[PDB]
Amino acid sequence: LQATKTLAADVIMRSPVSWKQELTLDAGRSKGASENMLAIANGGLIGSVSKVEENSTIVNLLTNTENADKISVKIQHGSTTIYGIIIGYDKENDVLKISQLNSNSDISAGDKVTTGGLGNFNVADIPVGEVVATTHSTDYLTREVTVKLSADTHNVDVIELVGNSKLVPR
Repeated sequence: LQATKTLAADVIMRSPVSWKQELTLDAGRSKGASENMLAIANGGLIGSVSKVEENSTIVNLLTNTENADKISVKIQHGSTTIYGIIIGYDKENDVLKISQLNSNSDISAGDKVTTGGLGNFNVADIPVGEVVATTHSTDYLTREVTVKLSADTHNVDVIELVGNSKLVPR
């Protein structure tokens, strides 16, 4: 069970370059934007807050080639859950990349991926997408998962920021 705080704001800038995909929203700290927040559109995860200013917020999109934000995700495979982190996006195969998996459970195409709530972006259960496949599948530590995103920001002009409202989740 979870408690969240949210803030919906207009998109006022969108980067036109593939090498830094981001949006600027017309709210920030003065209206409650926080650095733990994730960003949603169309019911699903579209990015993470990368900077909060007094009256604006920059959101780093999930379609960036490399992603340093260590966004926690989890994958449901029947009755087991596998945690990992988002590490980037393959623009030529149109899939999100996840690694640092906490399990050697089987992972199958169609398995649902949601936010995990660990680390800095500590809000769980936001839809991310569905598994396409795994690669490096027999590696001791470095199995990776590719995921088809269920949401994007195409023709979206309002984004919802969401953060955990509990002081110390535990």
